[PDB]
Amino acid sequence: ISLTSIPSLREQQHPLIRQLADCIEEVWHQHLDLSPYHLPAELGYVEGRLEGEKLTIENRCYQTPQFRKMHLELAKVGNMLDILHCVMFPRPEYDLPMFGCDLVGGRGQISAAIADLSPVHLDRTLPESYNSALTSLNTLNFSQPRELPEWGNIFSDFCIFVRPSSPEEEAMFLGRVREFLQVHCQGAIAASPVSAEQKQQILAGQHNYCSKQQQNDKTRRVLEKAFGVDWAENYMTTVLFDLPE
Repeated sequence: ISLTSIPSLREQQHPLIRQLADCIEEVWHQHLDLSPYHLPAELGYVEGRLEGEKLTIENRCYQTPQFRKMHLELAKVGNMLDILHCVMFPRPEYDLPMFGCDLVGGRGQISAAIADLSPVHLDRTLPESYNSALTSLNTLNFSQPRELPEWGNIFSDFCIFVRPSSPEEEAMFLGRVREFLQVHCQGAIAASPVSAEQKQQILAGQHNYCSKQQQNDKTRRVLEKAFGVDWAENYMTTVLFDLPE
């Protein structure tokens, strides 16, 4: 209604987080036709406290003709915790996978980095064009991979889940996230809407992805500790992993 600009949280964050945020937004802008997507005013920028430390959450969302919602979340808890979270939710008329990536860190280290193009079918197949493109990519040599949890059958075979040990690995990870985004943007630009029947299915796959993510994302615990259980529940179901209707 009346707005002030302040600098982005990403300036106070681990450099890989800043670089990824800038990179995600740069690819979005370059390939897609972005409009604002509005969250309730109260939720674009969130301040709280946790063990005396300042908690900050900065949310940025967009939409396109192909994407219902493109969400970039940055969070910071004093200097104990840095988080980047990113999800792209296609419109269910489009046979597109779900792009997601997460970075968790604190203290000049990163403990967890994940990136995927997660399938919208239960069989776990991606479209053909994605398969060729992703398989064509140089296979990357990560030293400290991590095992997906058993609720993680929502992820594709290309999913990357690592703890980056060096800045070489950090750069490898960032490079790969970028490749995923480029392939995904090309995918989106080439997609035609499907029949009202296939859209019913696309809508099941997304529903599956979002419920599994709600049930299991770990930011929940952080949010509960900051704001209580209901606030955290509401945030999980209406901001982070909202059901496609």
